[PDB]
Amino acid sequence: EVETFAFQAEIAQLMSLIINTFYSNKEIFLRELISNSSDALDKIRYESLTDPSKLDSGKELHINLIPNKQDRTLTIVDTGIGMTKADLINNLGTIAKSGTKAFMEALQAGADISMIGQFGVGFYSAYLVAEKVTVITKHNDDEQYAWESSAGGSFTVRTDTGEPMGRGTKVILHLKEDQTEYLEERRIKEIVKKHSQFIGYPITLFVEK
Ligand SMILES: CNC(=S)N[C@@H]1C[C@@H]2CC[C@H]1C2
Repeated sequence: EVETFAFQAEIAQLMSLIINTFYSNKEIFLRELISNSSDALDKIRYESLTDPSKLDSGKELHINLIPNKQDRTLTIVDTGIGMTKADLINNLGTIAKSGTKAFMEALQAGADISMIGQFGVGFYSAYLVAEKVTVITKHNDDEQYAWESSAGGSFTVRTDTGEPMGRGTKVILHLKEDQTEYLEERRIKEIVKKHSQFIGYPITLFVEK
């Protein structure tokens, strides 16, 4: 079922800093998640050039933004390369240790949280607006997995039994109560056009009721 892991001490520090620091420019989280999505889409497109079989799990390379007001969730779906089990628990956390160390020294020097992406740890800016983050992912060499955390120093991983994704990553943001503005269409449009206008993949914004 569900395995529980401790964050590395430095990543827990980062999440606590992002969660507790007073910083009003929260909308930068979307640019970071979209940029992470566009990087995962580049990687699968480059790999499929020398091996077209990597696209049997889906030829489309796009990003979907799905707001859900009934669940108070904002979901970022990309059909990129996805992540394996070792990526969730070990590989990506080892890379993020040096980026997090460099990010804290830059913050002590006068930098601000909006520059989190320049240090490779941009995903954690989801905790500017989310009380809990679910990450569903499927890589060609592994099974589908669900990653989840509410900060507090721990995260969980389980094998996902939901709808199969084919290939890619789905980030579900369970928004905090005062951040429901990022479920509105005109608001998401404003943030995309301002921060992600030149992404080289179709960004389709879903609408609701
Ligand atoms: C680019 N990915 C980063 S920065 N982090 C990883 C994504 C998932 C959440 C934490 C790990 C697993």
